Amino acid sequence: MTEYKLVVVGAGGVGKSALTIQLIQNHFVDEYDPTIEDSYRKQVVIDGETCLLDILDTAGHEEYSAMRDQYMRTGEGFLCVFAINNTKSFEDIHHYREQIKRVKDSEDVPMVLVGNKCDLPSRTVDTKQAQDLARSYGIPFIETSAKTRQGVDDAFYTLVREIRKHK
Ligand SMILES: COc1cccc(-c2cccc3c2O[C@H](CNC(=O)c2ccc(OCCN(C)C)cc2)CO3)n1
Ligand SMILES: Nc1nc2c(ncn2[C@@H]2O[C@H](COP(=O)(O)OP(=O)(O)NP(=O)(O)O)[C@@H](O)[C@H]2O)c(=O)[nH]1
Ligand SMILES: [Mg+2]
Repeated sequence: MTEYKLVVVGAGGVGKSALTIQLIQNHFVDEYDPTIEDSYRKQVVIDGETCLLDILDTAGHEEYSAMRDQYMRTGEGFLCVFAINNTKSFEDIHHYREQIKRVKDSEDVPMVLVGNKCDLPSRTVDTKQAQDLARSYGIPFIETSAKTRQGVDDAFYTLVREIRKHK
């Protein structure tokens, strides 16, 4: 079956691990254990093609490393995640897109913008703002909650569909 290498990126605390663990294990993690680098694997069927998702879950709180750039170079597509209750994480998205475009050395990298924590009442980033940012990058936007499971499959499966279009 076909293999897709997906990297989940974004600011500390936005829910990159919670999203991934919700996808793999059908489990919400309540505790906040910061990530350095963790990898996961899942077989799924998307649009009738059976495929193997290799998912790399990154750190938020991370300076420069040559190691960070190796795994971003091998990654075929990226979930750029922010939290809808944290405007700074949304502003940081543009930094992640630049970091990616630099290491891949391309304008046209498969990406999906993910607004996580949509279950929380303390919304500070508007759906319309995030849609406009996504439209400006020519990429999809998906609102998710690792807690309710809303959008989780959609986020990963949409990224795979983006990788297919690109090749
Ligand atoms: C066995 O394959 C798996 C399993 C789970 C996740 C991933 C995965 C997902 C997203 C991005 C990834 C991934 O692993 C890739 C392979 N793993 C690596 O650890 C890796 C090995 C060598 C690298 O250098 C690249 C070229 N040259 C120096 C050898 C770089 C990385 C790294 O990027 N791959
Ligand atoms: N209410 C709510 N909480 C969430 C959601 N997603 C993650 N969280 C919470 O946010 C905290 C951070 O989750 P985590 O997955 O650790 O975020 P992260 O981006 O992996 N952090 P890091 O980059 O430091 O590894 C956790 O306590 C978790 O319960 C969500 O959709 N809703
Ligand atoms: Mg994490």
